[PDB]
Amino acid sequence: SVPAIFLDRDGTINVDHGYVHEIDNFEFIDGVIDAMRELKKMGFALVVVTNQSGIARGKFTEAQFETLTEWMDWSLADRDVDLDGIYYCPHHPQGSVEEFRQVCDCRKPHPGMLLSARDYLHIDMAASYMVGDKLEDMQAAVAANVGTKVLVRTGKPITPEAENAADWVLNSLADLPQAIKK
Ligand SMILES: [Zn+2]
Repeated sequence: SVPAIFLDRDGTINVDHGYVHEIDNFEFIDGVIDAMRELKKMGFALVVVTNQSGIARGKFTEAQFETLTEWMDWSLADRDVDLDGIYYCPHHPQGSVEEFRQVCDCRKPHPGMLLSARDYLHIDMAASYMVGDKLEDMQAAVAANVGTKVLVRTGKPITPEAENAADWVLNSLADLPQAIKK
């Protein structure tokens, strides 16, 4: 089995401009590509796990999401970062788009996406890390037995409740390799 870094996307990998779904509005956060490259070198699988309820809302389409996600995967590959998995949840129970209007067990704080990655990549969850900017990320992590729960400061303001549920709070994903080393 392998340890992993589970990664939210908006606010962790890219700047959260609100419902980001276009290549020209996708901005990698400073230092995160270098950090991802270092985390792979430290033995970790890298798995994106993202809630994308804007699809259920009709803020943008699944086609727009797929297009951006393919672009993002190639962009990282071209910079020597080969993501091991990419998981997303397009659902919302109040969704306007019928196809995605539902309750599910993949919408964080539900651990579904992390459990699916666990089984697909044979992940050692106790040895793994979840990195995000929201309470729901930390709650999905505790449910999935992720050993270390990490908040970053590059996304949504950290709430006391998110802080409570986290083990570590870092400035950004760029700080994670050094924090693990230490
Ligand atoms: Zn879902």
